[PDB]
Amino acid sequence: SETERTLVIIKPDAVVRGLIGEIISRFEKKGLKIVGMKMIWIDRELAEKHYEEHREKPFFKALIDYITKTPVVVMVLEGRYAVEVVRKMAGATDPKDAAPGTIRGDFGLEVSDAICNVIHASDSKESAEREISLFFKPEELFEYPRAADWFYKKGI
Amino acid sequence: SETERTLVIIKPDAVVRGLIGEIISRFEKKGLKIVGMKMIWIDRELAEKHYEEHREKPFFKALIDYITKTPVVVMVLEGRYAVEVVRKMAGATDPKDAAPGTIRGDFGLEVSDAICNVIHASDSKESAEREISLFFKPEELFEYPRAADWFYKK
Amino acid sequence: SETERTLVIIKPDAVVRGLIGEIISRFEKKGLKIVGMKMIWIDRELAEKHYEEHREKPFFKALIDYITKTPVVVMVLEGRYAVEVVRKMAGATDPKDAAPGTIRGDFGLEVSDAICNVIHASDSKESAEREISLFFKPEELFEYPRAADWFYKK
Amino acid sequence: SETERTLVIIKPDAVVRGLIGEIISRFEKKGLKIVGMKMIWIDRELAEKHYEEHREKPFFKALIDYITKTPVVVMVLEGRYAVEVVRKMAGATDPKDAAPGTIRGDFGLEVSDAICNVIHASDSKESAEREISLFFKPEELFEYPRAADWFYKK
Amino acid sequence: SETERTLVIIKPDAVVRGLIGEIISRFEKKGLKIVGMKMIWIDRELAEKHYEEHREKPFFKALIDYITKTPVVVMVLEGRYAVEVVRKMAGATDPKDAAPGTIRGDFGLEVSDAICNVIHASDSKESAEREISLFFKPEELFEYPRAADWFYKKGI
Amino acid sequence: SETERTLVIIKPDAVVRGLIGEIISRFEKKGLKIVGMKMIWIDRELAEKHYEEHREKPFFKALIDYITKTPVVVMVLEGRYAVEVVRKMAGATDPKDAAPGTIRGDFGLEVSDAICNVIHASDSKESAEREISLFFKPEELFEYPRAADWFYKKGI
Ligand SMILES: Nc1ncnc2c1ncn2[C@@H]1O[C@H](COP(=O)(O)OP(=O)(O)O)[C@@H](O)[C@H]1O
Ligand SMILES: Nc1ncnc2c1ncn2[C@@H]1O[C@H](COP(=O)(O)OP(=O)(O)O)[C@@H](O)[C@H]1O
Ligand SMILES: Nc1ncnc2c1ncn2[C@@H]1O[C@H](COP(=O)(O)OP(=O)(O)O)[C@@H](O)[C@H]1O
Ligand SMILES: [Cl-]
Ligand SMILES: [Cl-]
Ligand SMILES: [Cl-]
Ligand SMILES: [Cl-]
Ligand SMILES: [Cl-]
Ligand SMILES: [Cl-]
Ligand SMILES: [Cl-]
Ligand SMILES: [Cl-]
Ligand SMILES: [Cl-]
Ligand SMILES: [Cl-]
Ligand SMILES: [Cl-]
Ligand SMILES: [Cl-]
Ligand SMILES: [Mg+2]
Ligand SMILES: [Mg+2]
Ligand SMILES: [Mg+2]
Repeated sequence: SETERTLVIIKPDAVVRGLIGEIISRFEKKGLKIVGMKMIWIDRELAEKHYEEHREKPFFKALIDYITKTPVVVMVLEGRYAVEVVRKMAGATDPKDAAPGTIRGDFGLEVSDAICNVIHASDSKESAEREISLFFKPEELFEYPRAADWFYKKGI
Repeated sequence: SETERTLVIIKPDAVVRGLIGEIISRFEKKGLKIVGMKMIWIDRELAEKHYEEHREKPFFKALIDYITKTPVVVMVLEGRYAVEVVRKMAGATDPKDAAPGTIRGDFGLEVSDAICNVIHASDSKESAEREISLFFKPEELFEYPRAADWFYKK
Repeated sequence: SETERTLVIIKPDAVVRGLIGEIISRFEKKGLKIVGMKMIWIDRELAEKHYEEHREKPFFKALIDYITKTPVVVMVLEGRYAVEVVRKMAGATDPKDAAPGTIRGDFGLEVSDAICNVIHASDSKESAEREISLFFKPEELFEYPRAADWFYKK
Repeated sequence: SETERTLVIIKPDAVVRGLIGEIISRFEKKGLKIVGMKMIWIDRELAEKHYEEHREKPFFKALIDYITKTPVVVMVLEGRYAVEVVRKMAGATDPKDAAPGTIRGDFGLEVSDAICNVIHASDSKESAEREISLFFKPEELFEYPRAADWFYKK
Repeated sequence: SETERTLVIIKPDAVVRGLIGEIISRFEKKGLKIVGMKMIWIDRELAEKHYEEHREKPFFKALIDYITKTPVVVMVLEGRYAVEVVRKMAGATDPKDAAPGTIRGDFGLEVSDAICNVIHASDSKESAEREISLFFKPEELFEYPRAADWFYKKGI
Repeated sequence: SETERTLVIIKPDAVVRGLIGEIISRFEKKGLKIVGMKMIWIDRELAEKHYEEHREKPFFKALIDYITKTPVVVMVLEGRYAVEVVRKMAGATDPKDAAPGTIRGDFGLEVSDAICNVIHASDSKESAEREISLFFKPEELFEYPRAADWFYKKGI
């Protein structure tokens, strides 16, 4: 199955700037399905867990202050090769490097002690699975049809 | 006290058509704050609690089927006179009657045995209170600053 | 029978300014279905047939010149109460009078010897029938499903 | 003489929130012409001249603080009945009262000790004249063709 | 003359999803001129003719079912180097590979038995001429000025 | 300081086509700050000064006629690495080559005797300084906070 799920976090800079809907519309427009979503306020413990791979890096602390600065919207996107697709849609990590057309390329630039880059997107299928489990319980993820789902069915 | 909170439900028809982001952006652009939000799939019991006032109407059952058809996004919006403002933004109950510019006016039209109208909005501060308590726990509602909040203070 | 068809003409002024896509998207977003559509250049004879009701008005000639000025896009839209809905979406005949949110309200203003107002919309089911027969053959009108058609059925 | 000019001020609240381009595009899309425009920071003396009619109102001081809070974009728009049209596009003075579709309706809501409403628009041809003379010299206003100007001539 | 014409087909997935206007707006915004356009329902015979170059390929049949699934909107775009430009605007054949900013990059992803990719765009000047002739008669293509045409005239 | 200022000129083709607001919105959306802006009608003398580096090139004259054809909107953009960022946002000099997503990629294509390309963007920090000084007096450039400025402050 080419169908997979990735985790997206609309970071504090996007929420504060009122970019939630515009970010969501890009995924819906692409044809990606939102199977799970909710606004939460990430606490230090969960933040460090999500970014446990950066535990031993200089910028770590700035990154924690950042993702926990205000509530965020975490969501699970479902679709064909969603992980690489959503990663492509996100753009380069540093928004100034992200190309015009991507989420970071159009909405990101300014930074604090952390490289504020609009959203988070699972980098691999493996990370996707770990991160989705860290923010969502099975009961929060749903299976339902989007309008055009019928159109793509593999013949008879 | 002009700042109030209202409960909005992005109904199954909007979720299916991929209109969640567009509806949300209208509120963010208005200056309204999202203090709570989550995708959930409402069951008949909860749906009937939310729509209690319509239990004696002919269209009740079709309304419950409709609101429970697929997942929805329930959210709480905060801002100056949020309740009447969101209701103003929503438009007439029957999409064909909603004026261009409103959410129901621009996105709604087609119906089933229920009058599909994109979103739900609390009709009073009292109703919003009741509706928010049905879908959220205080721990799911947040107090934080939006970018321009400082511009209006003092 | 709430499903009806209406004839819309994206007038020369909209075609020239590159507003075809924006006008079409408003209908698609409303939930209306495009069952027919083609770019054509109307000649005086056909233009006068379409505008028969105005043959005795002072602005008739300028209206024919206007509608035949450049190519236009004629199209048929299908949906619940399509006729009154599209008319609602269009707005007042004179763009300066059309409310913000409507197509004439947002895109129209400037005029010539004719009141240039972006698009034309049938004013009744009877008129739509007549107007569609003027521009299309049954073979140019289609019956097919739009993505969310299933959501409203049964 | 239907072509007129009106003075619009994109107020501090719109400049701060990054709404300058969106407000301008609404006018360009309507068919209105920008014949003058510049970002400036109004001082109390000039602000009070612009708002002379309100010197005896309770909210005067807060209005001057507001309009002089940060830089603004003052601009002159030209077009058929520009004054009433822009006022129509702006919407009710109090954003909560402005209808969806209007600039104040879509972008305004929150207030301070002043009713923050995104933009200012001359209320008459006479007022526009006065207001334009306050912010521009004839050398800052231009006469040039917009892309579709030819479509409406002759 | 740098001015040329290419054929664009807003495939069934775009029509069904209500993306006709948004696709048209991108070309109009670019400055391209629509000289011909119409909604038709492509029959097997015409579809196989249009895609006669893929006649001897595996995916052929899936492609035919696809382009003939529902009505489509065929249109002729005119403008400076329109063929390469419109091809660039379209994005990579498989939507998941198309870059954010292109038509396939923003609107395409999911596939059926066919690689559903929003629109069709002539790949060469030669193909453009053959395809335009296959869908449009000379009487359906017009010559008229767009608003800003006067602005680009080559001095006196 | 990563913070810098670049000069942008919304050329005559953009003004005539009513693209001023859409071009401005892209920079505001990116997070760039407009510290100076005004509509002017560039005279030959100032135009040749701005493009003094192309004085000894063939296309020079066409370029002058172009930028002075109608009023333009000149503005000063402020933000982190604004010069390279705005240059990236602009796209390739010839609009047909600019990628979908950039300003020239989405709005530019047709040309006159000059390669009409929507806007001008300082190519270097050095050019930025010379050009900004050529169109703006210190009194026309302001320092004020944008809504989200507080969010990016470097911790305590
Ligand atoms: N007459 C009706 N027939 C079928 N469904 C209806 C009817 N009236 C309302 N509905 C549905 O029930 C919902 C709630 O009804 P009501 O509260 O009266 O409208 P509103 O959502 O504007 O407050 C409506 O939004 C619509 O989804
Ligand atoms: N008084 C007028 N002077 C010039 N042109 C007019 C006038 N009234 C209407 N028109 C033009 O004739 C068209 C058809 O007229 P009418 O059917 O009355 O308006 P509508 O298009 O809203 O149904 C109008 O859309 C406009 O293009
Ligand atoms: N009652 C009020 N209290 C505070 N501020 C107000 C009040 N009324 C108006 N204002 C502010 O003063 C501005 C000018 O007032 P007025 O001219 O009456 O409204 P308008 O801008 O719609 O012409 C309003 O746009 C708003 O910014
Ligand atoms: Cl990138
Ligand atoms: Cl869908
Ligand atoms: Cl309404
Ligand atoms: Cl804000
Ligand atoms: Cl109206
Ligand atoms: Cl649909
Ligand atoms: Cl209003
Ligand atoms: Cl124009
Ligand atoms: Cl690509
Ligand atoms: Cl044009
Ligand atoms: Cl580029
Ligand atoms: Cl900001
Ligand atoms: Mg109710
Ligand atoms: Mg009529
Ligand atoms: Mg006033």
